[PDB]
Amino acid sequence: DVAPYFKTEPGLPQIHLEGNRLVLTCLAEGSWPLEFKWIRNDSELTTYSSEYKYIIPSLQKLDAGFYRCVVRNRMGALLQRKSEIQVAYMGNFMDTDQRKTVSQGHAALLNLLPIVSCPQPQVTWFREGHKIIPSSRIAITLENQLVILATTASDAGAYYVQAVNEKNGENKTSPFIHLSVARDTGTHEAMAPIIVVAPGNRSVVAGSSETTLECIANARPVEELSVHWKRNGVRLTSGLHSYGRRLTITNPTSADTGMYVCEATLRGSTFEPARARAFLSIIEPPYFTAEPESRILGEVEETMDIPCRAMGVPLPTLQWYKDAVPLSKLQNPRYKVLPSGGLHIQKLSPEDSGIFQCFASNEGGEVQTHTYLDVT
Repeated sequence: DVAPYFKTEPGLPQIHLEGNRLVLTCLAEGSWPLEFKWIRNDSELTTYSSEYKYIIPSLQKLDAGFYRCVVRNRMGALLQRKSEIQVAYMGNFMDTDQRKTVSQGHAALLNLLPIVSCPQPQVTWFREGHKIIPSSRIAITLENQLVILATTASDAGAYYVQAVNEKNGENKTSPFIHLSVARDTGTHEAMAPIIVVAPGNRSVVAGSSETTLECIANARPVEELSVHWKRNGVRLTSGLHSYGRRLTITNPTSADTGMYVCEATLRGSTFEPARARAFLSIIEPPYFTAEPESRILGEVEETMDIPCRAMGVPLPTLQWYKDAVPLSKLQNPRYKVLPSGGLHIQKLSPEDSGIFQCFASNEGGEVQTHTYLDVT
């Protein structure tokens, strides 16, 4: 009379190479007979058997997904926490050149040519065999876009990238972006600061090691451009990188949350500074504030309340299962999920015996609790 339980749990996401072997194991204990089956995303890959492992001899791209095992015995069935399986690959660039024109003095934003890859590739920008290096007038964004500030006639040319997949070592060369610069054939005058890449908003899971905001401005003469960051009106003097364009917040906590301001100034000018706001927030993963007892006894025809309550930021959503089947699919009229969390069962039936499982989740993660209900 021991309900199934897991001896071990799956851990962090894993990236695997195409062509490699994947082994998943479902290690559980409990009364005889323990049987197992496997799920990927929301499809069952196998039917119940005594086999406790799932093996893919040679991984392909669309083996990537979320894998769960289910363990059952005569008492009920229990759904395991998900394993996230990612498969490394690198596609090809389209073999067609692009064209782009920019008016002199304005920033040229050159996007990374489209390529599908897991993980995202490391990128190097080139023109005519020479690497394009970040500088006071050249920025490469966190999403590997090339930004040329205060463009001059000399910036015209054929730009391309070499992309490398860090996990499988593959490298690809893109076609060209042919950048034309339309010259200003008048006297060059100062150009006011303008934000060309704004930092936007950022949400991080509590405990994160670092997060980085990015703000890129144009002005002319670009040598007189300054980009600074402010927090509560005061200029920040830590976490600064890339000519003021990046602000790294290390081990962000609740003290760090709220608004940050990027401010771009043209020195020697009386232009108003350009400003952009960024908001940092923290996701707090779910935790239970109420779990049911591990075992509950009910009498037939009576009612049953199975508690489940969880906290987190944002407030976690709860999902119930009975014997590894979601209540949303069972559509049992007698099972009432209470908005605040618990499950209320009207008129207990012998069929209600089994394992009830409550999952709590938000963007920061998922936790689970369960009970074995014995109806007599």
